[PDB]
Amino acid sequence: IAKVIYAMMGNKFVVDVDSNGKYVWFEFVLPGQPMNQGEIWKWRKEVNPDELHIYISENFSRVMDRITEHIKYHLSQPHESNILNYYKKLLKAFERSKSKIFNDSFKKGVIRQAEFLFRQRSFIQTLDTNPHLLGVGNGVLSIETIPAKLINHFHEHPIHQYTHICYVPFNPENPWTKLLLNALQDIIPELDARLWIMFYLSTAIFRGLKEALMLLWLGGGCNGKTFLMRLVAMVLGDHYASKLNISLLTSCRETAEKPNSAFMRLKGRGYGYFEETNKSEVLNTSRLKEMVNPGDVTARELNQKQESFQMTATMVAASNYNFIIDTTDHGTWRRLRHYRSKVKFCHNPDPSNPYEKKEDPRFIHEYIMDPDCQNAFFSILVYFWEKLQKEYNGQIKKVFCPTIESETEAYRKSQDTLHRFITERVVESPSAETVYNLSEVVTAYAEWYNTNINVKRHIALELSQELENSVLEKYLQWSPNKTRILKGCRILHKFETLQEPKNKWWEWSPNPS
Amino acid sequence: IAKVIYAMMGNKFVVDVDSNGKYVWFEFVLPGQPMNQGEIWKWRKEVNPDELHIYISENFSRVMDRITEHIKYHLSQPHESNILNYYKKLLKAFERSKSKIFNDSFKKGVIRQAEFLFRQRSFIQTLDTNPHLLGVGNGVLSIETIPAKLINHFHEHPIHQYTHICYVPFNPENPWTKLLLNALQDIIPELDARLWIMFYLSTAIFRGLKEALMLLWLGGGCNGKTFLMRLVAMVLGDHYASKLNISLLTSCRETAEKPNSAFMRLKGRGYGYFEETNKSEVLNTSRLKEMVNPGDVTARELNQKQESFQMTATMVAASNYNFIIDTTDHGTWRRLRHYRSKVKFCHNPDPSNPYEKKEDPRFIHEYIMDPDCQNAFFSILVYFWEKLQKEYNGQIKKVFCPTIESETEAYRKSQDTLHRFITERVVESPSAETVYNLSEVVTAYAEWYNTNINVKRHIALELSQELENSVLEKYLQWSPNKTRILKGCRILHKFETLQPGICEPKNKWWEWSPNPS
Ligand SMILES: Nc1ncnc2c1ncn2[C@@H]1O[C@H](COP(=O)(O)OP(=O)(O)O)[C@@H](O)[C@H]1O
Ligand SMILES: Nc1ncnc2c1ncn2[C@@H]1O[C@H](COP(=O)(O)OP(=O)(O)O)[C@@H](O)[C@H]1O
Ligand SMILES: [Mg+2]
Ligand SMILES: [Mg+2]
Repeated sequence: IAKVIYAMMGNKFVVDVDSNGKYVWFEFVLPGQPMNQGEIWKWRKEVNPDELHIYISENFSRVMDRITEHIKYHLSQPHESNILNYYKKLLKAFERSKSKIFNDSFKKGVIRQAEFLFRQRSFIQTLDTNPHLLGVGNGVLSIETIPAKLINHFHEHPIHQYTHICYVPFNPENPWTKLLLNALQDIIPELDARLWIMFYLSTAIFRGLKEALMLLWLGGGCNGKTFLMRLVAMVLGDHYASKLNISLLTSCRETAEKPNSAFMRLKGRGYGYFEETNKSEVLNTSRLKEMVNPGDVTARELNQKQESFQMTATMVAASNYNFIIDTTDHGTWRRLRHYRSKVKFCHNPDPSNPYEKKEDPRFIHEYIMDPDCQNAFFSILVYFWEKLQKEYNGQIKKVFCPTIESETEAYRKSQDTLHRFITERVVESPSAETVYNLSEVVTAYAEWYNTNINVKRHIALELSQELENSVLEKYLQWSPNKTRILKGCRILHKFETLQEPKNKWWEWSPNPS
Repeated sequence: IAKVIYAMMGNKFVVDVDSNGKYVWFEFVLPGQPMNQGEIWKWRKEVNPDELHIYISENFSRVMDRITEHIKYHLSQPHESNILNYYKKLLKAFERSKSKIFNDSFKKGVIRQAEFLFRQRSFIQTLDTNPHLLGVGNGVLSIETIPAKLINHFHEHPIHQYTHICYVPFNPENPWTKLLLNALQDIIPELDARLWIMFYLSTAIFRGLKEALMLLWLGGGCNGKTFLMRLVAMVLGDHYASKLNISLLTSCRETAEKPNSAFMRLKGRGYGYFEETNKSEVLNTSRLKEMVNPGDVTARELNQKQESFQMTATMVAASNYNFIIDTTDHGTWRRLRHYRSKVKFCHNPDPSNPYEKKEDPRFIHEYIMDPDCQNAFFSILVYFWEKLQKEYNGQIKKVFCPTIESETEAYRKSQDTLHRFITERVVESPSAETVYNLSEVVTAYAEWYNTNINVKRHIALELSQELENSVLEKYLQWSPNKTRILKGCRILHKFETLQPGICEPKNKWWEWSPNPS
């Protein structure tokens, strides 16, 4: 019975072994069937194949009816002494066995063996591996080709995960599309910066290898960052975007040794965002470079040791308090991007200040539950991804925007405690020679910033090595006892003295830009 | 047998799988059956369909007897040799199989087979999703339209949660309603403040998305706020309201990632209250912003996986001690409300103290249990919510209340350490200039409250531009070495010196007064 069932309807169900050694039933849903909303044309996980139960109860019974008709017809024709015994015994046995298909234990056995019959090797691990296919509420999108293609018919692609919002082609004439475009234009004024941000954010759809970079932008309390971050995260779906606590950064004590559970995220996700925190946060390579690189890392997995880490999600972090980065490595800062928001919303907008506008509480309280907004936002996102692919072939680095990386290098010029101390307390005051050794200058600097900003423990070797990588070594010889004593300066203290296109902005900006 | 049972009672049962991958049976309660108090006209969770197990053996016997009568009657009629064998064998087989419907194993198999026939996709996750339908002790309550409608017949709304408080239309003539209204009037004297707080408490009935607002209002040592806190909690019930500790509000080194079961509260709750604490406590966005905004939040089920659930519960926090807030963010101080109680009940109230009265101990606790009472209070909340919907279209921000947003802004003008420093030390004393990168100013500021007020971990980066968010930068330029040295002030120590350098309701207040109110 299991073999007949597999032969006659085996194109709709597959099974495979999970990580726990348990057989799992998967059913390919079809139109015209009871189902959850927006999961059509894709596989779903079935704890128990109810459809298979009903099918073997009904269609198989129909087949048995056909067999009974056939054997009755063969008995009808006259024959020799075989009819009185052989066909009568066969008919009696088949009539006795017909009712067996209505027994519960018999169905359990036939399904237990259909588990072996339907077993397809390499199905769990191959699910959702293709990054060019995105589960959508109307089927699945095909973005490997230009333009984007939506298929809502039969296919062989093994897609199981999905988002519950339908997809429509990008029409700029829709009311919601115009509203969203106007809001995006209002939030950030610069054309090049806005295009760069939209281009970078459009990559959340894709789940393959991406350029390793980290995006940080700050500013007014009402920058509207949360309004967007939340919209992108919710529209992209929970299965593809997740909320990451700031505790992942600023590693200390436990780091990645004591049981950690937050690391299991980003497994298949395509978007990761950091929200506003209480105040300024300090961090420097504290399990940060392992998130920046798209390579393979390892750490604690909930309650396990490790399986594998292949992260592919885009990373965005915005706040209203400046982040503290104390490093001089060129490689650490290469993979970083900084921006500053110059718009601060105000409920009393005076005409004298163009960099401010009137808030709309319902703009963040509502307009998020509306499905039309989410459809418009997929339209915008896929349009921007198509534009990026057409122009820069996926290279987010090769895009040109003057203000960006310029604000980044300006930020890199600041947030460097060494240069502040150097051209605050020693530079412009060289007409003296009182320097015991490197140790005294190291201490002066250490308790300097300790009060200048914050306190912390430090290693003297690092502070001695950085001295050569500065501008204070221009006069730094060594005695016969070496020690590399500075050959003249005055460690100052107290105060003392020295003694815009009009329209179609969203479509394209020229190649020079 | 399973198919016949489904065709015979397919309108009273549904089967769906939970998050644990096991089938769950639901039964639609009907009048005239053994049941708990107030679970009428709604589905109830059944671990095992016991009454189905007895129905399949009681009522199916009638159908089986009808079949036996039919086959016997057909046997009575004369025919050819078919009656000799076919009917006799059919009757023998049927009488053999009749006793099977009584068998325990057979019944279990029939139930396990009917599990699939009674299965209904998308039922568990759609339970209680509608926020305009509320379970009540005598059916369900609908607040989709004004006036509210009570349903006491069949319906197709998937409602499972309920409260054991019967509902009656709001009638001021009931003695308990009069007593409760008088008590509310006495507790809070101001008309507009009373209307505002009643309107805010009315939103506890709703379970959908709500405006991000927190009620943090100070009260007298003997105001009686807890009495109401317990009254509303008892009226709503356990399924819709719960008690929360103030420890979560003042976040420690632990966060949402740390395992906790208290944070799993508010899942479907429509109310949450914070009681009186021991002393004034410190808090500043310590999981306050994420508890205020109605955005989706994660769900860390202790040591289990991280789920995601929506927060839709109203929150109230009233105490006799102040709350230490150290921030200047406009956004943070825009989703909060503050009010100070002006009544301190006394057991020997002299006439010379109009803003207080006598205490009726049997009150804060008395009557609370009285069923009747409960029922009443409800009516009050339903009427007030209907009034709010009629007037302000569900916007608690759009309401006009002069006594509120003035005490709140006065409180905002307090709890700000920087202005104390500004108009205590540097203002009115500009006739000197001794500033070291403002670093000495930062140290003086820090030590100031460290001794004057309280202590904590200190950082200086946030304070570099914090001075610019004041009036101290009226003279602050930079030297050739930059360093942005303040260009005039006087650090003050010890004594030093000043060196040169509404309407009262007529008879009824629940009528809300006209639109100006
Ligand atoms: N395009 C817009 N027009 C009018 N108001 C807006 C617009 N975008 C955002 N707002 C309002 O201004 C506020 C922006 O701040 P928010 O979105 O919370 O991010 P953040 O507070 O982190 O800057 C929101 O409350 C939102 O209601
Ligand atoms: N309207 C009222 N009618 C009768 N008694 C009241 C009323 N309001 C307050 N009381 C009494 O005064 C006390 C309220 O003071 P308080 O110490 O704040 O109580 P709690 O803090 O327990 O709510 C209650 O014990 C209550 O018995
Ligand atoms: Mg925001
Ligand atoms: Mg109390």
